[PDB]
This record gives sequence, structure tokens and C-alpha cells, in this order.
Amino acid sequence: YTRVVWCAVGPEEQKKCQQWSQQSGQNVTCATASTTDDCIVLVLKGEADALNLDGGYIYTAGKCGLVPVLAENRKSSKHSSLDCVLRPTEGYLAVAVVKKANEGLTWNSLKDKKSCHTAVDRTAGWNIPMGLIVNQTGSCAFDEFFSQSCAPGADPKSRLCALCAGDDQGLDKCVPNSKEKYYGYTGAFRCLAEDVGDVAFVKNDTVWENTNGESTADWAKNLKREDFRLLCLDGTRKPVTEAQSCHLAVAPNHAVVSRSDRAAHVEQVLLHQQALFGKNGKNCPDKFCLFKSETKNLLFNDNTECLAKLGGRPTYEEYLGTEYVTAIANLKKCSTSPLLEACAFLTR
Ligand SMILES: *[C@@H]1O[C@H](CO)[C@@H](O[C@@H]2O[C@H](CO)[C@@H](O[C@@H]3O[C@H](CO)[C@@H](O)[C@H](O)[C@@H]3O)[C@H](O)[C@H]2NC(C)=O)[C@H](O)[C@H]1NC(C)=O
Ligand SMILES: *[C@@H]1O[C@H](CO)[C@@H](O[C@@H]2O[C@H](CO)[C@@H](O[C@@H]3O[C@H](CO)[C@@H](O)[C@H](O)[C@@H]3O)[C@H](O)[C@H]2NC(C)=O)[C@H](O)[C@H]1NC(C)=O
Ligand SMILES: [Fe+3]
Repeated sequence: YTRVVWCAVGPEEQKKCQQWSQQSGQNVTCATASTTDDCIVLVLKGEADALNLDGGYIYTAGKCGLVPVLAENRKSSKHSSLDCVLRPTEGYLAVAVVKKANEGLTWNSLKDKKSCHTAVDRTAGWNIPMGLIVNQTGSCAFDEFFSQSCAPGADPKSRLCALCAGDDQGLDKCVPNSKEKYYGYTGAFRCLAEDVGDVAFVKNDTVWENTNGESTADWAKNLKREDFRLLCLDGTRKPVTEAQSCHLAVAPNHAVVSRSDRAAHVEQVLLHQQALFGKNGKNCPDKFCLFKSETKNLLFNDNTECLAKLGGRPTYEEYLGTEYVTAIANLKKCSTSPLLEACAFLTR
């Protein structure tokens, strides 16, 4: 079985993956599920092989035995010309973000406001913010800390899904895939933009990429960096350029995961795949661009140069950073989920 079956979360991702299968002559094939958690289960069953994952999902899969194959990697300023696949990863910034126009809203007045989150269990969208809010307030009731949210993946009869828009017909509110208008990085920031929420937790890179003519997408052509601000943990606010000084935390980059018995096959298949279709591969754009989704972030984030190598053969823990595994761990004392419970024994 040479083919690497890839896991597409949601129908929009499934289409780009069907495309990739066709271009790759079945070097890659598609399986899908509605959610990432579901996909992780296919990867476990052996029904799929691999998929690229936010660091928080990496911890879920990590727990269930899956391991990290190659990290997503983006442009760089520091050391900005060693080869992409061997150049170390620099992480990204998880930020709290607001309309500038609104005032009196700051980290310390967040309680009882309205939130837009990438989706539940994700790193910047969720794990970091809710992480801190737990440590600070000192209670496990983050489900009630904000007045309402969009938090795809949460309980959809609950308040954390109260603000989610669903798709075009409004079907499937709160399903944590790209058919939910406010899903993921782009989704969250848009939930902010349309004033459905007060704060939105995202990465620095997400505001720059959807303001000031960078997206030519109806919801975001006219958006202006000026109209937004970043809450720091100071109590303070700064514009988006000071993100380095105004960020909640540093996050580990998305990364591909698979089963260990499938890691090397997958890593190799992918390295060739990116050479074919990656940022500067033979066939991109003449044929297929693996890293472009028109700002919809499918399979991969659109600002990925290449998938890069990892020091040794790490585990979720080496890969994520021991500092983060604890932040996630401690947040997770306040809530259970099917997959961590079902897999808890593997890692005891
Ligand atoms: C589908 O998968 C295979 C990966 O197994 C790709 O075929 C392999 O492609 C390399 C080209 O990178 C083939 O030739 C190479 O030639 C250079 C010399 O110019 C040499 O340095 C290499 O050692 C190698 O001989 C290689 O033979 C080939 N393997 C097979 C079994 O065909 C193919 O590109 C993939 N196709 C798509 C659409 O992704
Ligand atoms: C937050 O995210 C934004 C966007 O991801 C970052 O801005 C980007 O910064 C890089 C360099 O740090 C820019 O690339 C540069 O391009 C010029 C040529 O135009 C070149 O001379 C430099 O050597 C470098 O390659 C990139 O264009 C820029 N993108 C945009 C749309 O502004 C920003 O750095 C991030 N902020 C923090 C604090 O990390
Ligand atoms: Fe993330």
C-alpha cells in the first residue's frame, strides 16, 4: 500500500484533497470526517494515514499514540536563508484582538463579553486563552466566563456555540470544520469583523493576512489594521505591529501526524509531494498548489513555505514543548473529552 490516505476535515477540505490525489497519481488519497477528532480516529483505525494538525489536536492524537511527522513552516526574518526544510521553526503568536473603536475593553474586563474562538481544543483559539483565564480567575467555569461565544466544537445546544453562524443556509452551526462561517483562524477574526463578538483569539499572522487588500474576499477587502487592537496581559492595548510585545503566548506550529508504523513512509511521500506542489515546486501553480486555499486554510495554512523536519523522532511532548503540555494538561483537569478518556490508558 504505497498510497498515503490523507484525512480531510469537512467537504471543502475533501475537494482539495481529491484534487491532490489526482495530481499525485494516487501517491495520496482521501478520506474525510466532519471533525478533526473524528479524523484522528480514522488515523488510529488505520482507515487513514495522516493529516496536518494544530498543536492542541496534536496533544489529543499524541495521547492516542499518534506521533508528529513534519512541522508546517512559514516565512522568516531571523536566519532568513537556510533551506526551508532544515531551517528551525519559530513558532507563532497567539493574540487577543478587538475592534479599536470599542473602548473600555481589555484583558481585565473580558469577563462577560462575547468571544470568537478558532475552535475548541485548538491552541491560540482556545487552549492558551482559556488556559490563562482558568489560572487567573481560579475556577473551572470558563464555560460561563464569557457571556456568549463562537467556539466550534463545543456543545451546540450551549452558549459557546450561541454565536456560530453555520454555513450559507445556516446548517451545522458550531461543527468545527470550514463550512462554519466562523471556523478556525479566518472564521474567528471574521466573527470579530462583523461584530458578532467582542474579542477573538487568533494568531498575529491572521490579522495581517485579512486586512488591507491581502484577502480579496468579500468580507475582508475593506478591513483596516487601524480598526483593530491587541489586548496584552498588562491590562494594556497596542496596535497589531506590537504583537511581539502584545501576545498571549508562543504556539507550536501545525504539523503532520500519523501512526509510528506509518511515519517514515508518510514523511518521505510528503517531502516529494511538496517538491512537486509546494511553494516552489515543479507543478505549482502550473498544476496544483498544496499550500494555497484562497485564504481558507485547507489541509494546510496558506502561509506555509514547506513542511520541515523535526529534531530526531519526537513525540507530542518533545514536539509541543513541556511548558505547553502542562498548560494544556492543567486546563484539561477542568474538562473531559471522549478521546482523552478513551485513550488515557496508553499514556499512563
Ligand atoms: C509518485 O511517487 C513517486 C515517489 O515514489 C515519484 O516517482 C519518483 O520520482 C523520482 C523523481 O523525483 C524518480 O527519479 C529520480 O531521478 C533522479 C535523477 O534525475 C535521481 O536523482 C533519483 O534517484 C530518482 O531516480 C524516481 O525514480 C520515482 N520513483 C518511482 C517508483 O517512480 C512520483 O513523482 C510521484 N508522482 C506524483 C505525481 O506525485
Ligand atoms: C505578524 O504577521 C505578519 C504577517 O505574517 C508579519 O509580517 C510579515 O513580516 C515579514 C518579515 O518579518 C515580511 O517579509 C519581508 O519581506 C521583505 C520584502 O517585501 C523582505 O525585505 C524581508 O527581508 C522579509 O522577507 C512579510 O512581508 C510581512 N507580511 C505582511 C503581509 O506584512 C509580522 O512579522 C508578524 N509579527 C510578528 C510580531 O511576528
Ligand atoms: Fe493553531
